[PDB]
Amino acid sequence: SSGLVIRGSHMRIALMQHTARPLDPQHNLDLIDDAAARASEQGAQLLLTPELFGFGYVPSQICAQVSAEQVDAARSRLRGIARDRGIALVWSLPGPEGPEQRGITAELADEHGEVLASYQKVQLYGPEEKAAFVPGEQPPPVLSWGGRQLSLLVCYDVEFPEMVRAAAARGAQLVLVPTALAGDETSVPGILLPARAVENGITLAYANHCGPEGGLVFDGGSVVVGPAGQPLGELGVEPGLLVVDLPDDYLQDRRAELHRNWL
Amino acid sequence: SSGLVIRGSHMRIALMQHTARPLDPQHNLDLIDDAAARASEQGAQLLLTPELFGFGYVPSQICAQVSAEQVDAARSRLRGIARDRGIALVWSLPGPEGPEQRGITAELADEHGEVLASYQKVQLYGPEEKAAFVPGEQPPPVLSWGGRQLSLLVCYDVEFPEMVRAAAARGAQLVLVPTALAGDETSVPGILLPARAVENGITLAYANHCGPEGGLVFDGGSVVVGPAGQPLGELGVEPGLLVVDLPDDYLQDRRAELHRNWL
Repeated sequence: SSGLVIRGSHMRIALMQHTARPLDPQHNLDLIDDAAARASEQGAQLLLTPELFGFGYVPSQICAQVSAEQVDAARSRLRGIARDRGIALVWSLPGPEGPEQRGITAELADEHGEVLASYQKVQLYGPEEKAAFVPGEQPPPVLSWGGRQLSLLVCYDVEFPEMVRAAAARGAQLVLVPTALAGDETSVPGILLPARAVENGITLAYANHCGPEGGLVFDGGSVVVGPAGQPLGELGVEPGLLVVDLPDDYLQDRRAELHRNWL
Repeated sequence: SSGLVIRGSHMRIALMQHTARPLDPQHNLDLIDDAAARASEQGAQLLLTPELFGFGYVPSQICAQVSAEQVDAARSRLRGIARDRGIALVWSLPGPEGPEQRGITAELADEHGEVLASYQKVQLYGPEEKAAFVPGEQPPPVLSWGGRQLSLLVCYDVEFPEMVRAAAARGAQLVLVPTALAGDETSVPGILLPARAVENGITLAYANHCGPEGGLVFDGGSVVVGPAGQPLGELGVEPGLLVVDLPDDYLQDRRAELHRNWL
């Protein structure tokens, strides 16, 4: 448990790990609102929440049943949560276009409810995601917030070293990743995340669902990994609000001009 | 310890982990010859040996004192070892050009003493290596041997996901890596190697020096990691001959055409 803000840390972040109810945005957004309040009371300045949490992780049903107007309304409620609980908020909804044109996105809003960055998931996972969404085509955004450079990726993205390297090449120091990882994929948090942190010298935070949802069983295992590859904090399979204080040469040495020809 | 060749394995490899004496190729090549004999007696078909073992890991002294003729003579002795001990052999010497033009290389010779592949280290580590050698400019080779596709990288190369991805993109299934890792860099074998295996679905074998050598202290920790990221065999800090039987979709999903623009 967090404590007084520590000497030599100036950024405290929180990660929401919980089950969502498919197709029930009232319930799911109330859950994000509750977590945002609790995170703010514990002195966190940012809350990271999981992939597609607002509608639950149900790609085919989002495609078939969730309108652009319904997506927009949840987006508006989330902006309202960041503002009314006074905390930066990173969430993940379908994009704003029609059901057959939109992707999976993540957005960061500041403690005023204003969206600072939006990113569209580039690496879609499995046939259901690829059937329900259009892959993104743009590199991850990087922006100054709270004293360092933040970036966004979504779930399967982080499993490609190229995606994390793309953020780090643009200056990212802290990469925030809404996720929905099911099926006891231990190698992702256990093996891949630590390497993505070490091999770029960066911190990543990964906020998952947990528990029965939409036919799948989510792993939980939300975690913040620092540049040495070690967890600064982590959850197991139970729902929880993880709160972590962040403390105050591969990227130069890599022969990028050769690498880009060899992929 | 190895045992009878197991049902459902058809490739047994060996990794030599030992200290080298700087500037004493008679001593060091006799050590490789001894290991090659022992590996062959244990039924291994290939022996992997460490980076710059023949002259010891002493970049500045190789540059200043070791002639192209001396390098060629060690190369000839190594070819003779592969032939006379009847075992494929992967070694690492300076390249064949003059001291100011050559790089660090790795070569694979078959059990007849014929060199099948040569590769020049692309990612040089630290100011001493960059002062003593020219970086390679070519992607890692990939070739059929013993029933699968083999490739070569050297030491620091493997710490760049781009280098391993370059081999895997050309079809590599088993990547063999002469190394010289000193200074208790646990994150390399502990964190990076398992990820390089998982994120490409490949096996890597990493053969290090161990013990006091040329001013440094080598970690040992030679290891073979399989596609799930788990060690199939490993050594600690003491000298040893590691013998491992190998048993009988990131690479498709990666959006390479976007990634190459984002590095």
